[PDB]
Amino acid sequence: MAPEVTILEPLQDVQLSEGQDASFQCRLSRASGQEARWALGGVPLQANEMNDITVEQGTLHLLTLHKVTLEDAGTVSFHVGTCSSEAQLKVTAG
Repeated sequence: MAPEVTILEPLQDVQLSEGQDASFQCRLSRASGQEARWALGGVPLQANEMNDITVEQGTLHLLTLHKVTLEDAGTVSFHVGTCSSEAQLKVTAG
C-alpha cells in the first residue's frame, strides 16, 4: 500500500454573509508524483496581510481569511499531477 496525493476536500460550496469572517479546511495527504498547486482566479495567489496561509502536521491546509469583502469572493482552483478539482465561494449581501 502506498497512496499518492489524497484528495479529501469537501469544499463543495461555501456561502457567508458579508461582514463575517471566512475560513477553509481541506485534508490532503502527502504526494508521490507531483505536488498540488494552490491558486485563485486560475493564477497563483499570494498570502497577503488579510490573506494568510498556514500548514500544520497531518498535511492539513487552512486558508485564513480575515475581514472578507464582496471583492474577495471568487473561484479557487487546484491542479495535481494526479487529479483536479475546484470550488465556488459566494457572498450574500447583508
